[PDB]
Amino acid sequence: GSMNKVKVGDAQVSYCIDGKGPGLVLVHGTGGDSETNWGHLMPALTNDWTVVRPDYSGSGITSDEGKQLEVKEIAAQVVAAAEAARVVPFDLVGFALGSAVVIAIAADYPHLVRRIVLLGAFLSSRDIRQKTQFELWRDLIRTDRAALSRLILLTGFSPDFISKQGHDGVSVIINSFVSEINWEGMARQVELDLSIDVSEAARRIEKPTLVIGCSHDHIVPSSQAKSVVRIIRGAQYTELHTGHLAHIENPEEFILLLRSFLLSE
Repeated sequence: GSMNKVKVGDAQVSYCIDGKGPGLVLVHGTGGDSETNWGHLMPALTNDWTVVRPDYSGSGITSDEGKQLEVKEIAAQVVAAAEAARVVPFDLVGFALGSAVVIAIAADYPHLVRRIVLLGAFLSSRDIRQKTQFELWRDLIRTDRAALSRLILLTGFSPDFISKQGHDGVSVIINSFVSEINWEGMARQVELDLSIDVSEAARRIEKPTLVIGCSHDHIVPSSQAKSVVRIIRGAQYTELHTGHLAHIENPEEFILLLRSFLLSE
């Protein structure tokens, strides 16, 4: 594999390339990065795709000048990494905020994109539940990151999954959030969660689209994913019985959906 960089305006965009085959671009969500969201899946992907994992502003070792985020700029970062990796045309997979970024890329760069998969997806955080939630996340990043780390555990994984991890396993998860999240970057990403609205982009998409909702999702409730499906022409819906962090809780079922939707003729 390789770690690489591409300059995109004021940003030095870090991205991973691994594998061989047609292009698969994986786009992380809020507070996530290429490693924490996808690293554990890699052995099950890299024999079928050339997998490209960019870290957009606020995540990983990607560097920039600290400006407030804009979805078009973030989309351009992902696209620059994919083009530098020479994986055009590619399939796109987005998680949560990264699903809104993938909706922007599929709408505005149609010639680069074959099929898309949107996990834990939303169009905006206009809904009162989401506005309340991400304003709470904003506040806790500023005042109490230990509290937010426990909030994300409790709202981001299914109860039964947490129980299965035990004391030691939950301690690792919590400690990894506290010690490995780029908190200032995550703060910028939460502000984008609050302001983003890719509804108009979604109406412009002309690509095969799979939207994966999560039955227990208490960060991006599955009603949000169903709203994405209604606006994207021909989009298909499927559900994983997990909390928000489906790709962590049920990596195998997630990989099987990617294969079903993307490796099919």
